[PDB]
Amino acid sequence: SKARVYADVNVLRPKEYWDYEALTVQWGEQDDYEVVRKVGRGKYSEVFEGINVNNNEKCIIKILKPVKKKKIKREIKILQNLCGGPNIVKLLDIVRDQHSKTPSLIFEYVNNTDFKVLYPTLTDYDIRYYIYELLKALDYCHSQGIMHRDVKPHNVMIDHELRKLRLIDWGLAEFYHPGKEYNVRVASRYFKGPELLVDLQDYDYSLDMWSLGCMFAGMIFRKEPFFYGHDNHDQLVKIAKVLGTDGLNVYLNKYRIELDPQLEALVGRHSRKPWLKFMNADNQHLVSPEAIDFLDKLLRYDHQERLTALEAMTHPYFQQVRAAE
Ligand SMILES: O=C1c2c(O)cccc2C(=O)c2c([N+](=O)[O-])ccc(O)c21
Repeated sequence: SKARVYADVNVLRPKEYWDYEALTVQWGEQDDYEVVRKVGRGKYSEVFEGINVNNNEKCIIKILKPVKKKKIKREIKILQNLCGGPNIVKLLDIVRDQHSKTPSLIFEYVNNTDFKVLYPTLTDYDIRYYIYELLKALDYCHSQGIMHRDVKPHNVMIDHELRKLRLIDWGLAEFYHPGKEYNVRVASRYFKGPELLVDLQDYDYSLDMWSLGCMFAGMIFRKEPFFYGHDNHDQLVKIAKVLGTDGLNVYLNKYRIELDPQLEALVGRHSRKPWLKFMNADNQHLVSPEAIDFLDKLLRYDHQERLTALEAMTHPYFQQVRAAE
């Protein structure tokens, strides 16, 4: 399997562009940035609102937790390659603690409101507007030969007051190379695409389109997360319970995938549950036929069937957003 778009981006660009292992970090000055307050955390890092001492400009300080040198060069290279793209967080500097050599990635300041409190207040139009903004970021990174591999609400910072969006945490991102077999242990469980759940290693940019689909479904249906599986095995079951097993079987045979006996047993046999079956008094104001058609074209078992970020942006669902632009 290969991407249906941007497949040769890294094939045509010089080795230095994607050969991140050959990167030699130009460490800046650790004293230039001061922590002001913590604002977040993850299994791989701690994030603080900071201040650039030279210009007293606010910034974001991401202190990385101990991890392999390769992974750190990877995140840095991708950040340097995407800097300046639409809605892509901007890496401003890279410093390290002299004594322990703990790395810190310095970014432009980003204002944010946790999705569990922001999302409930979004209007039908806000949702169209912000998803469109996210799609710009995804079409861009894909056009540059990179898969984010961890699209989820937590990684989409939004400054609702200024209606500004940024795609963050490129710590799991990778460069796409035709035919390469990647690690399937990426993204977050509720947003893992079927390819990751059934061990299809030669996946591509389309992976992010499933994750986006899950996020979108949660937003219009007010059911977060939309696919709530306890572990990887269960994650596929919850998915099968909605899209139906027939579609799953067509998919597995096309890619010659062997489902683990145990897992196959858990999935079972299920009919498809129409999207409208998910509409209720709490989400009726956000569910529209255009929203359903868009979502339907994203959540497909077969990754080659999903809409590309570029295709997604032209769907009539975003008509007024484009018109506004
Ligand atoms: O990784 C990031 C991150 C980044 O890579 C670039 C800019 C901002 C953030 C960020 O803000 C953030 C937060 N958080 O919301 O506090 C929580 C967990 C994270 O892993 C991050």
